[PDB]
Amino acid sequence: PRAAIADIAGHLPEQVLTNDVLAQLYPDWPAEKILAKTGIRERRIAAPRETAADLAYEAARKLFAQGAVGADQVDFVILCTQAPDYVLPTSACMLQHRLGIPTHAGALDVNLGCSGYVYGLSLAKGLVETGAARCVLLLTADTYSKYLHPLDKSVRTLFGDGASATAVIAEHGELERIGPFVFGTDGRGAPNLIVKAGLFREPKSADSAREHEDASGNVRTDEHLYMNGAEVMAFSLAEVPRAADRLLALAGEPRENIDCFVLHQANRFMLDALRKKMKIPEHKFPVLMEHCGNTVSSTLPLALETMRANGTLARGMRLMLLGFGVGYSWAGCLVNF
Amino acid sequence: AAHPPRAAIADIAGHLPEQVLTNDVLAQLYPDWPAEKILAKTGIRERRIAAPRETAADLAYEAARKLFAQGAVGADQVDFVILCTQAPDYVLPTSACMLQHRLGIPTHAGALDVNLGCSGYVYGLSLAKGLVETGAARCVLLLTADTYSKYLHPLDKSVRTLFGDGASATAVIAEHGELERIGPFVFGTDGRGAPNLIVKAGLFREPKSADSAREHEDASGNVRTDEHLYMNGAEVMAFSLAEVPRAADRLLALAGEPRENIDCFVLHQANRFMLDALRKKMKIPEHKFPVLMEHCGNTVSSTLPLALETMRANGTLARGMRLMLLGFGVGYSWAGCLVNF
Repeated sequence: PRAAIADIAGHLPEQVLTNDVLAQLYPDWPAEKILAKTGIRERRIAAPRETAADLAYEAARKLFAQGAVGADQVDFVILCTQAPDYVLPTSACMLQHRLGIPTHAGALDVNLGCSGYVYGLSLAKGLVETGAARCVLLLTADTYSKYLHPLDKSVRTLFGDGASATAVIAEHGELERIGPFVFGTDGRGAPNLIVKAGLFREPKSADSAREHEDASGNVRTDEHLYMNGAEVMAFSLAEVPRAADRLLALAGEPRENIDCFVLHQANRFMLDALRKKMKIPEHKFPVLMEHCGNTVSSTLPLALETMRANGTLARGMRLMLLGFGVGYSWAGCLVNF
Repeated sequence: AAHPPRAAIADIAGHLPEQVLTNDVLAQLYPDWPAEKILAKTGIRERRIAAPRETAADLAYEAARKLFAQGAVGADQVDFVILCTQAPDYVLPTSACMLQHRLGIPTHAGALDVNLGCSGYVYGLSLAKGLVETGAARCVLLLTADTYSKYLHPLDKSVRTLFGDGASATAVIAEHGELERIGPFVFGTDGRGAPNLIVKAGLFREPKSADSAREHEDASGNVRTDEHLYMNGAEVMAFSLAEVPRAADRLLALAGEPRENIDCFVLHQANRFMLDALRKKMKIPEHKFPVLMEHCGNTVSSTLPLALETMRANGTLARGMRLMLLGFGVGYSWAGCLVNF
């Protein structure tokens, strides 16, 4: 049995964070400058008590209307998120019931960020190709908005909330539909993208709530996300092209045979810099986050969904998916869609 | 000619923290619960407790160190890390990413955390088998670690007599042979069980509030707040008696495996009362049904690997033995698999 991506559905929340609203709040960053630097026109923001699991539920509901998978067919749920409902129970467990998925389905949460979709795909494929599941519902959902400091311009210009639902199912055929994979993990990158306080390394205290303004005027606490953009970019340029070359070597595949290199949609500056260093033509390199921003684990499936809708992704197309970010963590895989 | 890669358990190592919470100390804290009564009801004499700033990942780190010291695998061979925990270091980044680095594991290793509880090990095994047998990894380091102690209310007798902290490291490697060494699996999830085993407040569904810090006393005189673990023992027990025997039956049927061919039924080591009820309902003989948590208590995802480690230490687990592993708990979530050790 060969694992294949059967179908994808995305969901973005209602509230829009526009560049014009960010410009009102940050004088030094007008709409044209934010767009110039990031390529992001707007991000969607989850309602105040709307969680990542809620966005994933909506994504799954949308998926289940499309004609490839429904609740009754799901026999494993993987929720990739970095904003779960509880420390316990597992958010995927409640999504199982909420979606009407059968009680004989597996369910678990995975904590990864912008690498999470590719990793999720490797788990789903492992489950399908070992006969542990015939239909893995891979969910990604994030609400980074809930831990961005209001005066942290660097992250509020980038991050949007969102979710996706992908069905990975047992198919039969001669071609590998998902894989092979290359993985990466480098925990030295931890301090460059981190919410330091609020779980078990550092519980919340008087100190963790203490605000602190950086060189660029960005205010933060240990309870909010800290992103070292310069470090993350350095990491990305160092590791992603490397992983792409290694993945091609692993697969015995010339780079000309790849129809599309779909990268985690970090922002237009990062993607341009990666595209240039990777020598990939723009027509093989979608940049599709203008209206949703960086949705963390959902960037890839949202991109793929858009590509299907706009006619640029069709069955039999040879893709490279590349996810990279917080951890540090990164992963790539080939897909024969 | 050549045999496909088979995921097998190369080795297991456990780590428990230093501090011991004994029945005698519990009997001082809860005057109406003498040591002998705690023992009769739970079959647990001691639990280990993580130091105040020691996290589950820290415990996992030491389990992994001990595993490499046992010599079946080394850090340099690890190409994937799965940490199963419900007390991670941060909301982000992933605690597995930091363990990768701390353990000196190569950066081409995959790493991720899984949130599950007492079902976690069997689920973990399914993921590790998936990675190994699809060729995505040759040596998956499956870590379990929990520090439930950190969210037990001091006056919640029900949970404090049960739970211990701990971790384990399992090396799941590619063997090559005729026998499926890990699998098949049966899975279960039932989110209706959510309210019966839960830490309500502190993450994104219910942020901490004035009310979540308010203590309340329940029907049994146990005190907690919504920021602490709530466990409805009655419901969890009823769930366990309903699903675990069904899961076991379902698994054997799926595997075409007669019940008699299982050498050992290794169940999540919830406590003696639960395990006794399950053994009797499942009609399994005592010698095929280890109860091995007297000195560590219920260590959540680590119950199974710690039990397996103990069986190896005392010579009741050997290569070639046919096991059923059953994990079941918070979620609700449960899972079973067969193992040819």
